[PDB]
Amino acid sequence: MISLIAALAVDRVIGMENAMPWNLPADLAWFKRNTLDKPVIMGRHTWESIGRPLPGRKNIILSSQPGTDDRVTWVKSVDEAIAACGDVPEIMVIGGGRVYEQFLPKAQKLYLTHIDAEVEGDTHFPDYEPDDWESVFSEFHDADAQNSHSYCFEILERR
Ligand SMILES: NC(=O)C1=CN([C@@H]2O[C@H](COP(=O)(O)OP(=O)(O)OC[C@H]3O[C@@H](n4cnc5c(N)ncnc54)[C@H](OP(=O)(O)O)[C@@H]3O)[C@@H](O)[C@H]2O)C=CC1
Ligand SMILES: C[C@H]1CCc2c(N)nc(N)nc2C1
Ligand SMILES: [Ca+2]
Ligand SMILES: [Ca+2]
Ligand SMILES: [Cl-]
Repeated sequence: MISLIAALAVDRVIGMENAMPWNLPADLAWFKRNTLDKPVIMGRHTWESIGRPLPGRKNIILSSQPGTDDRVTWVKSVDEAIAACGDVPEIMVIGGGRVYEQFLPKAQKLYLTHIDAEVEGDTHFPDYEPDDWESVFSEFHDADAQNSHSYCFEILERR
């Protein structure tokens, strides 16, 4: 099973100048709980954006060029990335926009954080067909002293 996990601001904006411009510790905890002990696939720009390996997860980086860090696994295609995960119950695709576009048709599950934030970005999550996905989990949260926006954690399953 292939899953995508992403935090979406308004208009499906997911990034700006290689950053995710919002401060939501509750999203980092959600991201951590849903990806720990599962292989994570990311594009080279997301690898550079995160800046270091994610502990407790096999890190697989997509790049058309050779790798530049042996603390992680480097791959040159979507099928090679999936193969490098091995026989596991769930693969987590963690970004960015270009990597999401390629794995979306292969994915069975979406873990989305809908953030009520206005962000002028340069990266978007794919324009997924709403008819093809069913909501199986939704939990809304109002902003608090630690999280500057209201946000909703949603899990979608391919119909
Ligand atoms: N809000 C959220 O949940 C998240 C947001 N982001 C944001 O997304 C942005 C990064 O996204 P984006 O710019 O689209 O870049 P990506 O992170 O998707 O990386 C794209 C790079 O990955 C490599 N790649 C992708 N597909 C393949 C393939 N099939 N075969 C070989 N190599 C491949 C290429 O590297 P090369 O050029 O070396 O060939 C390409 O340039 C940042 O702003 C980041 O902050 C990222 C993760 C989560
Ligand atoms: C630290 C970043 C890493 C990538 C990521 C993602 N793919 N999905 C969600 N909901 N949050 C994050 C936080
Ligand atoms: Ca193979
Ligand atoms: Ca807001
Ligand atoms: Cl984490």
